[PDB]
Amino acid sequence: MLWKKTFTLENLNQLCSNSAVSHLGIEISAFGEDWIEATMPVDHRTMQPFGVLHGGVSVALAETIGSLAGSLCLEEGKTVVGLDINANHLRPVRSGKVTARATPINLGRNIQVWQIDIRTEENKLCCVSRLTLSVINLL
Amino acid sequence: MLWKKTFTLENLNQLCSNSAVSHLGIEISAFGEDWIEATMPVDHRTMQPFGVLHGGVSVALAETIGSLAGSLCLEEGKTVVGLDINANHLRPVRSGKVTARATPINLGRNIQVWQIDIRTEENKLCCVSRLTLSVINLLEHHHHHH
Amino acid sequence: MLWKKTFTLENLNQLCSNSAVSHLGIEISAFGEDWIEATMPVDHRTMQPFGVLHGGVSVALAETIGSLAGSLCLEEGKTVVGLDINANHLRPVRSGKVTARATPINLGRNIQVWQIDIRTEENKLCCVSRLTLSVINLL
Amino acid sequence: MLWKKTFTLENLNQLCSNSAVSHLGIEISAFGEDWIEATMPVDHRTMQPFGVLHGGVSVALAETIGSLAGSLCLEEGKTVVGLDINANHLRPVRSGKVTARATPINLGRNIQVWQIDIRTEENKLCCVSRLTLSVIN
Repeated sequence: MLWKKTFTLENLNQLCSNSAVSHLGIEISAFGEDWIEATMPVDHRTMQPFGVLHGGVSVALAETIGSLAGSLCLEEGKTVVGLDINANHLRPVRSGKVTARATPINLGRNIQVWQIDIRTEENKLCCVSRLTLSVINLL
Repeated sequence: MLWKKTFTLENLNQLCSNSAVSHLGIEISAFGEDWIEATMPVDHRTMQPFGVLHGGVSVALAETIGSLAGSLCLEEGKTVVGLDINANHLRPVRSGKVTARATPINLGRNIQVWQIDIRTEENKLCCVSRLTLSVINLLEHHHHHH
Repeated sequence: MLWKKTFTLENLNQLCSNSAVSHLGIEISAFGEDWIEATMPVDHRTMQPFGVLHGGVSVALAETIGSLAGSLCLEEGKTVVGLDINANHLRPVRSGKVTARATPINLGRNIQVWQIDIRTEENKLCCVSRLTLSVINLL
Repeated sequence: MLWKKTFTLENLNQLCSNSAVSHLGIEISAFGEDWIEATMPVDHRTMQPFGVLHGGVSVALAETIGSLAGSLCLEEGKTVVGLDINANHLRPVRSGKVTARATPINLGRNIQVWQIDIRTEENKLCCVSRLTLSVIN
């Protein structure tokens, strides 16, 4: 597969425990040959005071799954550091959970670029984001 | 002065209770004639699994203060909706709380562009972000959405 | 289809004459039901001093085709205004022409979001861009 | 002072000659201890078909001056490569020339982040951009 490291969803969620990731109710939910997803509930933990998904939190989810995906595409001795991220919020979301799928745009020796698209339970696109990661050698 | 809506930090923080804002420990902390700030602690609620501030959460803070700021620059009957945001993470933060200050770049009739810079308690720049907002006429929006 | 305005590639290139578009040798080259492309040569008009395609000019191409695509998706009497754009440069390009394809992410009543991917003659992705547009009534 | 390399404006314009930069009429126009500027005309070479400055071309100018500034902040033997760039177009510009000023946000050993604000001849902000660069040998 695209991944260079071995892993399990159980282990990834264990790794993300007791942090902002688990605090937001984010869960690494599934993965394929060249994509990985995380879900996040749409509730008082992730909504703006007026009842809709908080766009800033949608970006937090995007950076989470994209950075995780990036790290899984590196051998031991190397990791990724988030350089920058951007996102367009396309529509309001007020219930259920959203699903963010991270897919690679380009994985180079020094820089990785990831695409993260977030959809509602109705499979409607609510946010599109791009993440730029720096590949560092733990030397 | 920039503001077109009256407000108090007490009421704003009350309004933000039971939301993603309060959940992250974010507090609207100060304001001036043309800027407003929000603080956020660096702890289990906002850190990555390895002890440093989560970059995504930093953007969550930036969108929070930038959007609030924009809504306060409009008269009753109008509000804002976040269109897009971008940010560069400049350095890791491992303790204390960070302060995000939102300042206007351009406040147009249909679009607002805001600058949000986040600094550590050491006054060091850890994140820079730009937020684009759509100005919505509530009356018009209702008539076309209901 | 996706388009709401009637058009021919000939007329679109005519529309772009004597502007930054023709000055950069950009040509509106092809279109499908939900995508439109423009090509641009990699030469002294578009290269960096060191012999590779100028990244800033790639963005110019992206904004050009994305903005054109957006206006063609609106009824007559309406057009678009570019609000913001971002892009990641993935690899250097030294020769040939690049092709930028614009496809919609979300087309709303007041805002449009477009995806623009630029490829080399070898069909390798050299730039990915996202453009946000404001829809305006010329009246 | 930010600059690690020695140069004159004439050198910089010579460096950018016979490229997209000179093709767009861009001229490195002035510099200070921690900032550098480039101007660009608003004419048929840089306008959209409807008479206003082409937003994409504004980004071209932004990347040009920001990338140049970044390389000048490095020791001899080192340069930069543009990783990504973003920009918000704030208002239409229909005449004269615009001036883009690049100022640093953060200069690291491997990555540099630059702010580039573009103003009209009336000193009105028409575009704001941020550029991310990678430092290479």
